Amino acid sequence: MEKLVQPTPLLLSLLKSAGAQKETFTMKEVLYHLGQYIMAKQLYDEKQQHIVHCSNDPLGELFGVQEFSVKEHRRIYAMISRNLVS
Ligand SMILES: CC1=N[C@@](C)(c2ccc(Cl)cc2)[C@@](C)(c2ccc(Cl)cc2)N1C(=O)N1CCN(CCCS(C)(=O)=O)CC1
Repeated sequence: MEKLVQPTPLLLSLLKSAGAQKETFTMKEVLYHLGQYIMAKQLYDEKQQHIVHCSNDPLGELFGVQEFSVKEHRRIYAMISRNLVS
């Protein structure tokens, strides 16, 4: 079986805000809902479509960054791991 992960309170609140309805997830599911949140809040750069702007959004505090690229997968996994129950 795939390992299920357990978001800490802030990340959990974001994921539910995007439509998640449980407390544990596969990493694929966490990433899906995070992607939905980003799309819904229109955080993508208009011209460089892989760039996500967080400086005006609570996601910035959650991840601890001002911008990131969706191509930086190791970085995104790291940002999520800091917000999982160990
Ligand atoms: C762009 C994109 N890549 C994904 C698959 C991704 C999977 C894993 C990892 Cl580590 C990183 C990225 C994902 C799911 C995502 C997931 C999490 C985050 Cl933080 C951002 C994006 N994603 C996504 O949600 N979207 C939103 C933007 N859409 C843009 C479509 C427009 S077009 C012209 O390209 O058809 C499609 C992809």
